Amino acid sequence: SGEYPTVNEIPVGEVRLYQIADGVWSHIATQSFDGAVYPSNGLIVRDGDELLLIDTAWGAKNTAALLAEIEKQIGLPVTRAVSTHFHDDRVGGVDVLRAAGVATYASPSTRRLAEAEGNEIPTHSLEGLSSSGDAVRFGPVELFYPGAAHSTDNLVVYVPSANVLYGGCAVHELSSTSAGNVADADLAEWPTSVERIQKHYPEAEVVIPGHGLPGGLDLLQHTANVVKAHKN
Ligand SMILES: CC(C)c1cccc2c(-c3ccc(C[S@@](C)(N)O)c(F)c3)c(C(=O)O)[nH]c12
Ligand SMILES: [Zn+2]
Ligand SMILES: [Zn+2]
Repeated sequence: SGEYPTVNEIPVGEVRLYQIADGVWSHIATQSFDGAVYPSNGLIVRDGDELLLIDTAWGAKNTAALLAEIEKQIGLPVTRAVSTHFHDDRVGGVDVLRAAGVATYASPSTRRLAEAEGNEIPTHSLEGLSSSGDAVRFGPVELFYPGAAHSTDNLVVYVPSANVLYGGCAVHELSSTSAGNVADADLAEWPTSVERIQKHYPEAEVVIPGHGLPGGLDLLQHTANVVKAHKN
């Protein structure tokens, strides 16, 4: 009822949306992995009379539920989606999106990693993002490659109209003490990549992590701290 959704408020198999700013929502869904249940976020950005989706809802049925929730709550068509790295919480559901007519996009690095992992593969390659510090425009957002962090391919997304920074899985929520699933991370480079984010987007007003609650700029330094505590 207005608080940021968690697993305890999302009915089984459903998705919730949360209004972040004018024309900006996050989407929240729950999934089980290796016997534990996790929340995950994505983003929705209004693009005139269409919508841009960032990240799937972590699985085929969750992503179908996401599309239905969007139609119920917003009622504008999702025409494009970007996945911000190759893990299932970002691409699992891309087949559902594609079959619904959504054009799906990711960097070439994410596409290669997804294919090699056996994960669903976005259709279209996003060039211009292969070097740390690169940025490109995509509809109403900027896509930025900060360098290796949670994964070597992770992208962040900035919504300039609202000063919303969607960090994806390179950014952790404030309540975290641990650094999440680091199987594919570069813990040594992650703080440098976070520093690049901080330098590029110093006016961000909302920071959204890939899992957990949004907050402010503090999420960036906090993420560096938790990653360093893990590495130690
Ligand atoms: C490879 C993908 C599909 C995957 C599977 C299972 C879990 C994760 C996580 C993850 C794990 C723990 C926390 C809470 S803590 C931060 N306190 O450690 C968490 F927030 C996330 C992440 C992630 O970190 O993105 N990915 C996961
Ligand atoms: Zn991941
Ligand atoms: Zn993640």
